[PDB]
Amino acid sequence: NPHVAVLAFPFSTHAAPLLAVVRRLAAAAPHAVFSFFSTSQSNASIFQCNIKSYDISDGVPEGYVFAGRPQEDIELFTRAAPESFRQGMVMAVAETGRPVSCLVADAFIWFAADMAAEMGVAWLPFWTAGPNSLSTHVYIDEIREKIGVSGIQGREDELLNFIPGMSKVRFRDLQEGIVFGNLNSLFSRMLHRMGQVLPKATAVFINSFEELDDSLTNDLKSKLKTYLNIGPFNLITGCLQWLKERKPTSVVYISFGTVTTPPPAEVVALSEALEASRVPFIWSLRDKARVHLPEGFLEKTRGYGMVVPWAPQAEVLAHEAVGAFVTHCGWNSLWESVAGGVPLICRPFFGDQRLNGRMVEDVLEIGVRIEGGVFTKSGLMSCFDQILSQEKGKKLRENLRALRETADRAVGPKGSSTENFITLVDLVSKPKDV
Ligand SMILES: O=c1ccn([C@@H]2O[C@H](COP(=O)(O)OP(=O)(O)O)[C@@H](O)[C@H]2O)c(=O)[nH]1
Repeated sequence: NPHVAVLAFPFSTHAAPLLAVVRRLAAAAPHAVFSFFSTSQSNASIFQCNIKSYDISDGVPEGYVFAGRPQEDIELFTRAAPESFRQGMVMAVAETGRPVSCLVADAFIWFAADMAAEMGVAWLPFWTAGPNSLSTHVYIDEIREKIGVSGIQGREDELLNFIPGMSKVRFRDLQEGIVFGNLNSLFSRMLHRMGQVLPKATAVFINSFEELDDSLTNDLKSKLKTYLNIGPFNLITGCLQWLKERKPTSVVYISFGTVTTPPPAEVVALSEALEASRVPFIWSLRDKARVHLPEGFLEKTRGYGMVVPWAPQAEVLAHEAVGAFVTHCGWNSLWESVAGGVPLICRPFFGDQRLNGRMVEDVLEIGVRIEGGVFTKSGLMSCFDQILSQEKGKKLRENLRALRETADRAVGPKGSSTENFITLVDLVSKPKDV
């Protein structure tokens, strides 16, 4: 009888959505036991009696002094991860007296495919982001072949139209590690390999819906053995008190997810735009970053806006008082804004965020871009006006309503995501081959 090993990626918003799916799987397959592996800090943060969490090593050696490189924690985790997860799984097998029958893992868990092969079990990677970024990873060699790896200077606005479903994607929209950025880094090489091995998975599953882009869906089904859209998850499953008192569609919510803050000059520009427009606001800003706020900003905005280290974001976005979302365009944030019917103001930083920005602005038309890709005072005030007071916002809100309805049908009875989820339950329910 099944024992599903679940290997979480413990940085950014990766472990939470994975746990979210595992909970649905555990309810759907009550006879299967689920062992959820992440770091202790990740597990404490994110946490069905058939699920048990196991803390695995963060990969940091006992006396280690950090160099202070960016994503040094991520490198240390990744290098040790194969062995960290192995030791966790040994523990879980011993506790349950059940061999692992299925390996579910974040697609960023490098070597999960090899671990599953060695154990003789199915590999079911979860892509936590959008099919746009899934597509470009799976086509990394073709993209590199076509564009080259010596840079894109003078070609930033050229179109990725040779890749199915990517006609609106520009060269500059690509993730770091594809054709620009540090192509030789550990993160780049691992991502490169991931893209190459994903076609060998039993099934790749994703928090999205097929009808988001039928051509992209068809293309990915052609590149992968089995490809299963099972979302949007969020349509399946004092901030609020303050919002209660605000006019409909009048509040700007600002957040950059779990690991990103804009640079100090952009923190300033945002504070100036909020002040000059006097737009009511809730700004999720790391407390440490408050040092970058201009003297007097908090005092002058106290009567109409709040700066908090953490907001109940999905609930805020669902609140009738919210009229716009200034976002880094992370995948989970985008779908929560769609659930709430709130137009985006896009300021992507890295990873898949530019692709998501492009999707929002140019494909779905549910948000606006910031001219220059950086916060300026006047640029932000224009976005606030366009969305909150002008016809553009009315159109974006209409686009959001139609998009949400499609998404809702995908997760309804007989929906594409509902049917795909049945397929995935069937896969994780399968005992280990004899
Ligand atoms: O103040 C905050 C900031 C973010 N989030 C949650 O953090 C997640 C951000 O996910 P995303 O994919 O957008 O960005 P990431 O954190 O991975 O960069 C979302 O579920 C947000 O609702 C939140 O609850 N409160």
